[PDB]
Amino acid sequence: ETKRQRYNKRLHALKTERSSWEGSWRDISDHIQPWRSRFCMSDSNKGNRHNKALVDDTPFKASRTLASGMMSGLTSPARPWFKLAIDNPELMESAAVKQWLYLVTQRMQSVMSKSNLYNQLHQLYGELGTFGTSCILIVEDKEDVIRAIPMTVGTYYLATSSRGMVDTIYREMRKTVRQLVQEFGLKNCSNSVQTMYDNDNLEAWVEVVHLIEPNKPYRSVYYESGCTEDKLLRESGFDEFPGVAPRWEVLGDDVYGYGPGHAALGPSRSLQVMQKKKAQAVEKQINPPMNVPSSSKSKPFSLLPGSLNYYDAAMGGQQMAQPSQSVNLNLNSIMEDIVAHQTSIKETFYADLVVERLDTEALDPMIDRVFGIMMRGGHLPPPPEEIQGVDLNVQYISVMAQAQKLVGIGAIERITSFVGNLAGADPSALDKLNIDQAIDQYSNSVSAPPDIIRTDDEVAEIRQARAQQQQQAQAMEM
Repeated sequence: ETKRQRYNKRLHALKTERSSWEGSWRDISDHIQPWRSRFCMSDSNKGNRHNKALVDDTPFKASRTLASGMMSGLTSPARPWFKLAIDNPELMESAAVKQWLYLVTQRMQSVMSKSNLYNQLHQLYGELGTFGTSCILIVEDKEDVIRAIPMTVGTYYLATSSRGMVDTIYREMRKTVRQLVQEFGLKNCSNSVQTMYDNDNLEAWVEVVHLIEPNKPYRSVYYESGCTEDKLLRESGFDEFPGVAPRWEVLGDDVYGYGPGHAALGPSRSLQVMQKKKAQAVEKQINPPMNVPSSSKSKPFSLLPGSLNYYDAAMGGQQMAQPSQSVNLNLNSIMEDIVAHQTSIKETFYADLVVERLDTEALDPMIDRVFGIMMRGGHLPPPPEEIQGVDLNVQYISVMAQAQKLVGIGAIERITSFVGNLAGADPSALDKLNIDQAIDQYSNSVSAPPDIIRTDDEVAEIRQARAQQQQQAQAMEM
């Protein structure tokens, strides 16, 4: 058996496993976000996607608001959203290590700034809030160090490792011949793609399956499903898992997780039906059917505004048109339930205002993936020899491992005030200050550049010079 047969078998297994979620995903797309999921393959780039079941788009606005709020809260494009750490404090106490950490912080942040990673973080958050499971890929690039590969729900398949993390990724992408020759090279393509290229059929589509699995620890494989030739497209290897696969909530030992879209699917459908019914009722109200009586001699253009009709006064019948049906409807009752359902849908998506979960799967391997790439491209200056290839740890200033730094400041401020307050009653109270050390504690907390804080040698030298400067003149005064 060749590798291609193994890949196809695993793809089929993943497909028959994922078959059970597609109905719910399609319902979510139809009734919450009908521009996201694209299970249909040939639909690629066929832009019709008419709003099919969403008369009232309140769930759509709610999901979008949730995505924007999560972006702003956690990884807002206002620059600071993370700080980098290493798992030994004594090395951190060295000025060189601190300066290198700040340098790698600046380089990381600038590089991710130049990249389009924030766009795909936006898309990831939106689709994760909507469908409950989303993923993006990060790969090296020339015009930019880190590039972000986006995929929408339905076009990719997932599997989880024994650790519970997502480790296997399959996806189907439709690419044109020109893209194939651009990214793989002509000589790696099959006979069909080659002969289409020589015929200058650049824009013709072709199915290609892209797959990431653990073994480099992770191997990448591309191949053309349509061209049954056993030759591969491209195989490579990854050191850290490139996939960013956050799941709102997982029941357990599952590969996809239900999200707020699942909870709001039902109420969305109920609200759509209620809106349709109310619209029908109002149409009945404002354009009722007309029962024009006989003996009115009503020519077709007799009910036109401004027209004057002349009727016999002898016939005492009701010479005046009347509505066809008696409707004494009240909109207050139905509108109450409509507003209640709207509010429930908004509160389902936190529109009035798991979040920490994105730290460990939506940010932890994203930073780890971008970590080695820039290092592979030497985008970071070499680290001090106190550390050797250490897989560095991340602190998320937005919400993670951040408050105690501020809390430590509060403890320091009260302690410094304590020594400060009795400084006005006893100078000897300042003896217990450890000033030379008090700067280090506050520094590590406020997240300031380490070049602000002078090293131990620098302080000693100036103090040594100061004492020598004072002693020399005082000795002559002696």
